[PDB]
Amino acid sequence: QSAKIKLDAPTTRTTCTNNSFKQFDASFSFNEVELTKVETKGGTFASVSIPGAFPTGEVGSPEVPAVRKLIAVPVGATPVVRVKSFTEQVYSLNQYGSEKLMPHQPSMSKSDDPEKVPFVYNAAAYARKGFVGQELTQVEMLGTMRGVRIAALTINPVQYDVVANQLKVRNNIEIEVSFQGA
Amino acid sequence: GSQSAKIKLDAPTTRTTCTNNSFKQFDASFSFNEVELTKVETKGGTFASVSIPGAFPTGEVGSPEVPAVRKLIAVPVGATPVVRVKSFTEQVYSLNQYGSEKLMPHQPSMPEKVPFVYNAAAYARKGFVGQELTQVEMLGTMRGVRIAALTINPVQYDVVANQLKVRNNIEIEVSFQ
Repeated sequence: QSAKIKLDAPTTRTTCTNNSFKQFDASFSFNEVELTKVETKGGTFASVSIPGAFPTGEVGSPEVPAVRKLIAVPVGATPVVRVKSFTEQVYSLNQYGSEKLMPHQPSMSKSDDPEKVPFVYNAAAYARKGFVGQELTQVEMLGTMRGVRIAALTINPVQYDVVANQLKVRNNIEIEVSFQGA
Repeated sequence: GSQSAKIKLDAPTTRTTCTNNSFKQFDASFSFNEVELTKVETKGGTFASVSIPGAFPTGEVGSPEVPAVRKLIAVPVGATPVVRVKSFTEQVYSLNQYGSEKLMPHQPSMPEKVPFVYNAAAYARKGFVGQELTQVEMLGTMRGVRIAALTINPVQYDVVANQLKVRNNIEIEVSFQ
């Protein structure tokens, strides 16, 4: 079972338009978020995701979905993202259930019994008022693999107000990626 | 001879789209508005060089260079990416009207470290020569992320006829495991 919450875009689509050799435009749109109820050692929580996204957040704090795009970086270039535009809307989650977003759990240690792993829940973070989230865009050089320099372009469309149980979703995100060199 | 000849392709813009339906599957589309043809002076004579915006040169070393597009994708744990071609458009473009020079041969790497490589047998091959339209290669893992390279090969070349066969508006489905 899952609740589908419709967002202000007709489709979940990512586009890249190559406008020159050292520049491209990209656009990210999301038609919905999927909210699933998850049973845990700390209670029932909600888990919100977007198609092709991965969960992010500090260990013990509410998990939110982010999208990652991998790009090839030319030799001697630095990728620089410029945000052109986006839309933004708030979505109240209490109407679907009073459960808060699930807390982000630590990575699993291979030799551990999953049943005996202590559940991490930062009560102080769950009592903090106002919207919490990452910068909309991030660029990180990951390294070189088989002669290809790879960067990770991360898009963080979701902010969350745990006390109000509200999502703030940025959508129709238009960016320009420039490969700065000299 | 820096300014390229712009050959109009059968798509209004150079654009890549990814329509993410599920966590196990996404659709992608690749389109190209034009090919750029430049004349290049080399150790082995003057040759033509064809490119597409956002593409990189490919081909066997010593054989005609053709542009390909590479998309890097994150692969879920335990999954194998599998590509299915849904559709594409195709058109042939005669290059002799721009010049009789053939496409330049693909060089190994790159001042004088790398000698000039020219496979005369590759330049006598009749008919269209090129790679499969799509290829998937696991590159490895970097900072907890499994990375695959999805290569799209829109160009085939008939060196004797000096003609390009360009596949465009390429629609694919990528499924994980």
